[PDB]
Amino acid sequence: SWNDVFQYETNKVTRIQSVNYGTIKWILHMTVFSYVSFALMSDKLYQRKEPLISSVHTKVKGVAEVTENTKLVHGIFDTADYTLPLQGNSFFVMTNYLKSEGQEQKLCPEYPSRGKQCHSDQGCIKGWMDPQSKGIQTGRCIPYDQKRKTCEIFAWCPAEEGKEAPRPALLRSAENFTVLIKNNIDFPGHNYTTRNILPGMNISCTFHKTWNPQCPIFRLGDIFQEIGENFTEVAVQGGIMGIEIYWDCNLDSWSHRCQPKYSFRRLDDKYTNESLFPGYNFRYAKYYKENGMEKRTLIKAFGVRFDILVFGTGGKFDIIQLVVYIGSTLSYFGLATVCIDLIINTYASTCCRSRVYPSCKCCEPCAVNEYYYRKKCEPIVEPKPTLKYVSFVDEPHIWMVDQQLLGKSLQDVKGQEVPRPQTDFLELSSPDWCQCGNCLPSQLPENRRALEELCCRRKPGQCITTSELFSKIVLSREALQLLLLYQEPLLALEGEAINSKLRHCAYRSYATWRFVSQDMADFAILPSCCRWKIRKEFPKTQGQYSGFKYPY
Amino acid sequence: SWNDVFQYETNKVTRIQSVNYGTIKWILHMTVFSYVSFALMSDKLYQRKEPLISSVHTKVKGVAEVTENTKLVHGIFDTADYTLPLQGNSFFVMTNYLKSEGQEQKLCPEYPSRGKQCHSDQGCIKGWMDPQSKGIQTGRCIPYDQKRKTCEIFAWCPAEEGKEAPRPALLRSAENFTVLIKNNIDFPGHNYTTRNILPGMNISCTFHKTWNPQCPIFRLGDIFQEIGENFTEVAVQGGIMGIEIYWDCNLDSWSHRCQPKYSFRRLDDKYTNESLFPGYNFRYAKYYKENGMEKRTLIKAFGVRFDILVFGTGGKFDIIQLVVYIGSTLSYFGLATVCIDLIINTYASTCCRSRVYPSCKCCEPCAVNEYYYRKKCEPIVEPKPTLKYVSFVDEPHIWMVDQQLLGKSLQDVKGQEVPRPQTDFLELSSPDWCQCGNCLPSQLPENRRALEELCCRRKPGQCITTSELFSKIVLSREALQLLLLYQEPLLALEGEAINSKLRHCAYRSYATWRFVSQDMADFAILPSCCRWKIRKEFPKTQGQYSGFKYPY
Amino acid sequence: SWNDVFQYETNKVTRIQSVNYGTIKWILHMTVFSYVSFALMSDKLYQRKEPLISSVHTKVKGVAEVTENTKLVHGIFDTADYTLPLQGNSFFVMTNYLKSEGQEQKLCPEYPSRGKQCHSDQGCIKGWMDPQSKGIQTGRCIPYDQKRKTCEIFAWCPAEEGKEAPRPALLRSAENFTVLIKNNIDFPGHNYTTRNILPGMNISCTFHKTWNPQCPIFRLGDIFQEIGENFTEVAVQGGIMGIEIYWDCNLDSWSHRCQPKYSFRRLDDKYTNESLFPGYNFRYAKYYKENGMEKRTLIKAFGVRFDILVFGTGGKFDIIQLVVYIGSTLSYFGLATVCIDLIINTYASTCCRSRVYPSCKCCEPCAVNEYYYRKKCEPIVEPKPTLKYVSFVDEPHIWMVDQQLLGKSLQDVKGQEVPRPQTDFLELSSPDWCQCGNCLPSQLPENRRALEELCCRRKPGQCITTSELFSKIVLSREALQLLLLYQEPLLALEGEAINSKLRHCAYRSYATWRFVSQDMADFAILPSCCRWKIRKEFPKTQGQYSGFKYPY
Ligand SMILES: O=C(NC[C@]12C[C@H]3C[C@H](C[C@H](C3)C1)C2)c1cc(CCCNCCCO)ccc1Cl
Ligand SMILES: O=C(NC[C@]12C[C@H]3C[C@H](C[C@H](C3)C1)C2)c1cc(CCCNCCCO)ccc1Cl
Ligand SMILES: O=C(NC[C@]12C[C@H]3C[C@H](C[C@H](C3)C1)C2)c1cc(CCCNCCCO)ccc1Cl
Ligand SMILES: Nc1nc2c(ncn2[C@@H]2O[C@H](COP(=O)(O)OP(=O)(O)O)[C@@H](O)[C@H]2O)c(=O)[nH]1
Ligand SMILES: Nc1nc2c(ncn2[C@@H]2O[C@H](COP(=O)(O)OP(=O)(O)O)[C@@H](O)[C@H]2O)c(=O)[nH]1
Ligand SMILES: Nc1nc2c(ncn2[C@@H]2O[C@H](COP(=O)(O)OP(=O)(O)O)[C@@H](O)[C@H]2O)c(=O)[nH]1
Ligand SMILES: *[C@@H]1O[C@H](CO)[C@@H](O)[C@H](O)[C@H]1NC(C)=O
Ligand SMILES: *[C@@H]1O[C@H](CO)[C@@H](O)[C@H](O)[C@H]1NC(C)=O
Ligand SMILES: *[C@@H]1O[C@H](CO)[C@@H](O)[C@H](O)[C@H]1NC(C)=O
Ligand SMILES: *[C@@H]1O[C@H](CO)[C@@H](O)[C@H](O)[C@H]1NC(C)=O
Ligand SMILES: *[C@@H]1O[C@H](CO)[C@@H](O)[C@H](O)[C@H]1NC(C)=O
Ligand SMILES: *[C@@H]1O[C@H](CO)[C@@H](O)[C@H](O)[C@H]1NC(C)=O
Ligand code: NA
Ligand SMILES: [Zn+2]
Ligand SMILES: [Zn+2]
Ligand SMILES: [Zn+2]
Ligand SMILES: [Zn+2]
Ligand SMILES: [Zn+2]
Ligand SMILES: [Zn+2]
Repeated sequence: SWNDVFQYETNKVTRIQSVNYGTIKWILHMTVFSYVSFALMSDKLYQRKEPLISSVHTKVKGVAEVTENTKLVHGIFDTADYTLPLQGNSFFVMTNYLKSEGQEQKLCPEYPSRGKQCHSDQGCIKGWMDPQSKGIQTGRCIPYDQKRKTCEIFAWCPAEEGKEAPRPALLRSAENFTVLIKNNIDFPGHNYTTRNILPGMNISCTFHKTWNPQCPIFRLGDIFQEIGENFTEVAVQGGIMGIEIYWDCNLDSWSHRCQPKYSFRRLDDKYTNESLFPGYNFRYAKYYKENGMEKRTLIKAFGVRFDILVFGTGGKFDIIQLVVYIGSTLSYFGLATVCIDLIINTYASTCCRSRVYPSCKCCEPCAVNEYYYRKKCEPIVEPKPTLKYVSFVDEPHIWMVDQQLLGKSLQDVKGQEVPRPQTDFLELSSPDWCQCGNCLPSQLPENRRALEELCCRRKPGQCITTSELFSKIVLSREALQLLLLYQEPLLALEGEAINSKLRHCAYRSYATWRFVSQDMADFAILPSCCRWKIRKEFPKTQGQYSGFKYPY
Repeated sequence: SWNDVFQYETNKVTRIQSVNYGTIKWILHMTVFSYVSFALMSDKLYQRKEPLISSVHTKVKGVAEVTENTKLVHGIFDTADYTLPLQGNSFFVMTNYLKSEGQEQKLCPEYPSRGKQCHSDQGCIKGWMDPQSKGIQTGRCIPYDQKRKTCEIFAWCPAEEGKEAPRPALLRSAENFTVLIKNNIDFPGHNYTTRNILPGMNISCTFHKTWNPQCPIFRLGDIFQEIGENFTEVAVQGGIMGIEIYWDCNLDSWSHRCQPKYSFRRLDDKYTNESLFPGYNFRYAKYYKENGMEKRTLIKAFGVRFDILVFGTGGKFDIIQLVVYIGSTLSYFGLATVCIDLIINTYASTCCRSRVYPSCKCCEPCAVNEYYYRKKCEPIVEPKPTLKYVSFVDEPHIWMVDQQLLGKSLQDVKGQEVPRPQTDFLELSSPDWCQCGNCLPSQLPENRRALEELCCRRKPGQCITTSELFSKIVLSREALQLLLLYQEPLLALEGEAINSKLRHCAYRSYATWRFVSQDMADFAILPSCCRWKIRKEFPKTQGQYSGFKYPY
Repeated sequence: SWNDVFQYETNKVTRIQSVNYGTIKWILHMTVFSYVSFALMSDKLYQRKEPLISSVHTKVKGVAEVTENTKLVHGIFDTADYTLPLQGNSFFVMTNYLKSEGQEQKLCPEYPSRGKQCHSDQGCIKGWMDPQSKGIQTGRCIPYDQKRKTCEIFAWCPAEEGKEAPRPALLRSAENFTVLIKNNIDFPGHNYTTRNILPGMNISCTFHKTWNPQCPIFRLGDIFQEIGENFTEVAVQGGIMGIEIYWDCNLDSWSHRCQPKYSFRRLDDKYTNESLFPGYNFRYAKYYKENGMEKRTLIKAFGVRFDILVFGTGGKFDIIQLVVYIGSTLSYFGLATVCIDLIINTYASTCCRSRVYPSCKCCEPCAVNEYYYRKKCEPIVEPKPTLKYVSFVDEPHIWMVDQQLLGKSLQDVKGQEVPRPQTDFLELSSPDWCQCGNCLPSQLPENRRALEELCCRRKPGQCITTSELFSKIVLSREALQLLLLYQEPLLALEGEAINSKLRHCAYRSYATWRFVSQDMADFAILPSCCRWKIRKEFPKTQGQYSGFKYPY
């Protein structure tokens, strides 16, 4: 069994000598290679990509000059007056505010905010919580002022919820503020970290798309401007602005590039419905005691929340990724073989020589694919008991009958016409169904008698036995003896077994002569006339003829 | 060399005419195709998937009515009384609180919190920082009240750290609060952004799993209820609740679907040990001066922190992804070939005809694979100097001896039995080791003499030379001359070279006759008797016979 | 057409009996298999990996003892004195502070902070906003003290911006604080969640790289120490420290492992330039009224912001991933075939036997690849009208002339030398260009006359017709009749058609004899002498000879 281990199977091939097929093969190979290489390089499919982990540190710079009040009061706003302590992925800049000082929890009328006017106590409902006015109604309409009445609520009073944001915005000068963004990113899998500020950077720069795309200092008004947003208008009600930091990082030494790209995107919907809280604000309370009572000052702060959005991937060469990609693409190099073999198979068909070619003489030189197909494919049939081959001296072709004989003579049964082989010129150099007058009834049992009910021809005429070739090949005892001696050099030409050997050799000689291929000759069926002439020449002294036996 | 460029290699094939193998091939092809198509569609392997970047904007609505104190004091809590300014990925709702007003940094007893009772100054340690009481011990036990003593600490006093959260929770009515979540998501690579609130949405809706799965307004109690959590109990100590927003987005126009799925998950461990800070709270200080001293009010706020967890991917058709997947799956279409070829190889074995088939007559019709194997595979051997073939007229097979002759006669040396070919019926139509009496001693040097020590047979009997076929094929000068003239039409039948040519042709004729295949005949070894009869017929006038020469 | 459906194509193969090629094949197969298995297991390419979603909950423990002031004042700092309410992905610990109490918006000199000294009103600019001093200049230099002058600004006064952070840091004892980190992670696609604190964990542990790698309680000084950072120095100006939590989670039951790895990384640049805001601090304002004026206390808080960075992936077995990987790797098992076939093709070349082999006798036994190549590849040519084969009795080879005859005799036209086949030994057993004296002028039209202008030889000598083999094969009427009867058993040997059949058979017999292969014989060109001898033997009674016709 060891020898069976040390075996190598190699495919048999036909190397074709063709300009067209060679050119097609090479063009297709180069097309596949070019595309797979382009996909490998463009999409970096030799790299393992890793998402980043980010830390953000923001610092807002700027002082706003304002004129509040009546009287003209001049003041300033510094960072502690308009920012929250948070300095990470989001920072808030106050641009507008409403202040309610000295609030007490008691009864008061609700602010008449765009539809809260009340005409009678019927409209007001006692005990009903209003999340807008932020109080509990008493069910009594009372006069907010000398012109309009509003429902009475138990709330922090005076109640100013629903009052409109000041216009113009009090801290609209925040458009001139600047924010410095410090961004640390890391790729833990690749063990790589970098930051967005490197040594040698200009400290007096301000970000610009073209002139200063790497300056991490942003004027807020410029942020709004770059994407066609108006800071002055957004300042009244506030909003949410996205600062996007994209890191497309190549960590291969020969192609190292890890730099941030800055972009801006408004994140709050401009057309948010009035009942859905348009803009951005929060309510901040400062609590104190005065006049022996628990009081509160309410700040409604409007402004812009800036969300720092940091995203990206880090690419480094990985062997496994490259191997997987190459393997995924290897099968595409069979395209040339598939296409050319399809061409060979299609143009070998007969439908072309008879139908396509007369209509179009351009694709007639492609008749050479018949030769290629003959050289490439060997058609064979499954050897089954019903397989039979018959040849008629009248016809030039062979008939295949792969069906049972249900008592019908094989002469009448129809089959599939198949062609005769090339013959290897180098080697060479009164039953009713009968139409020859020499056939005899079959001596087999009636169950399998139809197999032998066969004549040399389908139409009346001379029997094939009359030809001298028949006697030379089939009936010549010298020729059969020579063949047997070639197979068995020391065979004994005596006994009743020699007659059986000669009869079998004569059968095989007729079958090879009239069918050429051993594949057909093995399942060929001899005509009755030839069969009985052979048997007469080499008769069985005692016993019954078995006839055709299934080889498998 | 140009012609060598324009070549195409096509595989030689045998097309089998079988119902079973065709059916198996097509079934396997369809199975592979169906599975690869299902994998392509189910997992969207034609798409490039991109993670989203999210912005969240939350707004809590609700007013709580409370009854604090003794006396019955009625009050309300609005958003500024129970929320932090932050309104992004997390928002906090206060549900309970402990307040410590007018704290002074001085000495005081520590709160007796579940095991802090002290019986003597021995238990207390001076200068030891207690992170629980949040003070520095003095080492002196002092009376906290008229029943129990506790260690004295320098701390913000009065010290209430360790005091239990109020039960029931003061702002347990926050279960009736609602939060509106506005969620902006973007897929920068696909240049796609959308939000979770679209025009035409109902503003008076509240979220429900079935009735209103797309309403972004959530009642907090409902959040807890949907996942079997009790808001009233969690309100006492607080906790962390996750609101999950899943975006499974298909960005192909023909299959566009980008909508959020909302789910809830408690994020704080219910069974957190008492020493590990169970629930959620933080300590918030308000600082002031009174009575000429620096005082502080401490708020211990208990409540629920809601974490908004937004995740998902965006899929869009990508050509490279599709090409890579198809290539990764192409090789699976060789399964039919692998399986059917394995069947052919296995059932061609002899082990079946002798062992399996008698035991089971069901798998006997599969003997047709011997014919398929003969038509498919041509076995050949490596041509090496030791390769030799010998045939004995007694035996019906051929012997291969691929081993050196270490002085042992080739007759005695054993080899591997190999079969004789079909013979192409179409073309056809007193040394001790000697057992024939006609062999002679070898004239070669003793080093390589054993090669020629070969007889026509392994047992005593008539020599093969006695057959008339031997004289007709090997010794017939006319036949050899005819073969030579076929090879050389104008050959000259004179000189001593013609005898050498005739001798070589006779050797080749014997070798082809007794071995058929040129592969075996090329390495066949002639018996001594036949060799010397040939040499006698065509003897060398002057010189020494070289004998068998290695062709390669 | 149904039978055409039930077909199976199997490749014809040559199984080689070689130790070297079998060993090479198996070694290469095992190498490919080992590598693909290693890649599958190491990189878990049978798993679908999913990123985690995280929630973080932090709690800082610790009380700092301090000595502030002059007078010696003793105090403590508890969590509310040094932390913000936020307890999620980032927490802040105050380590140093500057306090500015009782600020009023008025005019004051700016703090002389490292280059703000002013020598005259020329340096100062009126109306110019200074983001550093956080005030608006008046353009007048005024004395900050009795030694140095500074620009006058309208700002919150007294103005202390630019004052250096205290050294040593007031809350440098925060190095002894501890933080407990609770981390909840989930893999929504795999429906898996876990936390970093499991039942049975030691509550009195502190994190250590080796002794306690799973304790989620971290001493801040230890965090700084593990990565060679000095907390005491960073405390003066502050900084940003990263706590990294890596989750490499295997969610397969047989290989379940989902545990966090803790690592630390400083996130703020140590060498940040003085103008870029080195360290970490924020300005926090407390507003009040006193003496009938609006006053503010400004806290500049320095400290360490700790960023909790949670990242990782969850792996679970997925069938589609495994199928895609196996398919991507299947083609690599053709490596053995590619390599061995390349060896066969290369060593079959002639360049070796003549050039490489004499130089190196080591690679001479590899001459056996000529036999393998002959057994593997059948070279054929494209059948085109210009294809012609000629043989000269003088030469031992065949000539191929695949070119047009532009009036030049085929004898003179040069072609490509091609070898003669093996001949199937088993089957066997006065024109100027003329050099034989028997050729005659061609009777074809002058357009195509050059094709027939061919002689049996390229040099003067005896004509091939003189050989007896020529008469036996080509001119023997009996032999041609026998061949025809073999093809047509009942052919009629009468009429003028029999002469045409005999002439064609004689042409084919000469072509097969002198070219062996039917491929060459089909496009072979007969010499004029042989052609006209054949025509004389079997002449056309009436008509003109057509000569060679293109078969395709
Ligand atoms: O509290 C204030 N800012 C803090 C803060 C800002 C932003 C984040 C956060 C929450 C909330 C919103 C409140 C902190 C504030 C201060 C001033 C003082 C300067 C103008 N007055 C100067 C006298 C004129 O001479 C005016 C108005 C406000 Cl609303
Ligand atoms: O400070 C309070 N909330 C702010 C805040 C809430 C939450 C986030 C953040 C931090 C911290 C925790 C403190 C801000 C507060 C207010 C009240 C006032 C209403 C009840 N008293 C009304 C009189 C009755 O007539 C009562 C108790 C508290 Cl704890
Ligand atoms: O306000 C303070 N901390 C709160 C806070 C801390 C950090 C986060 C955030 C923002 C900002 C920065 C302010 C909250 C504070 C408190 C003390 C009191 C204890 C020492 N004095 C005790 C008397 C001695 O007997 C001293 C100094 C300060 Cl700056
Ligand atoms: N191919 C073929 N073989 C035949 C035919 N008739 C008989 N044989 C073969 O001849 C053998 C039977 O010999 P037969 O002359 O019929 O009688 P028997 O040999 O005395 O039993 C079987 O092995 C058959 O394979 C025929 O028509 N065609
Ligand atoms: N296959 C085979 N070839 C043989 C044998 N003996 C001789 N030859 C061939 O015959 C040639 C040697 O001729 P030989 O009659 O021995 O003597 P020589 O030709 O006068 O030197 C060699 O080229 C061999 O290939 C044999 O036993 N088997
Ligand atoms: N291969 C080959 N075939 C030839 C040659 N000359 C004639 N033929 C064949 O012979 C046939 C023409 O017959 P020919 O004797 O020339 O005259 P015809 O048959 O009376 O028209 C054609 O079908 C050719 O294929 C030749 O030189 N080489
Ligand atoms: C921003 O600064 C420029 C500087 O000249 C000034 O003209 C402009 O008014 C400023 N914007 C606001 C809103 O004050
Ligand atoms: C921006 O909005 C303001 C309203 O506050 C308006 O006066 C101004 O004209 C707007 N700017 C542009 C460029 O539309
Ligand atoms: C929530 O509102 C319902 C409305 O009827 C009320 O019955 C219930 O008591 C409220 N829950 C709390 C905790 O107050
Ligand atoms: C929820 O917890 C509270 C305790 O505050 C309890 O009274 C109530 O029965 C609980 N609800 C359920 C449904 O268990
Ligand atoms: C930290 O605690 C140790 C405990 O002995 C003490 O020696 C050390 O001084 C403390 N560090 C600071 C900065 O106070
Ligand atoms: C850390 O920095 C402080 C400065 O505050 C210094 O005194 C101390 O020596 C430093 N420690 C080390 C180990 O360098
Ligand atoms: Na493949
Ligand atoms: Zn008949
Ligand atoms: Zn007949
Ligand atoms: Zn002998
Ligand atoms: Zn013998
Ligand atoms: Zn001539
Ligand atoms: Zn001639």
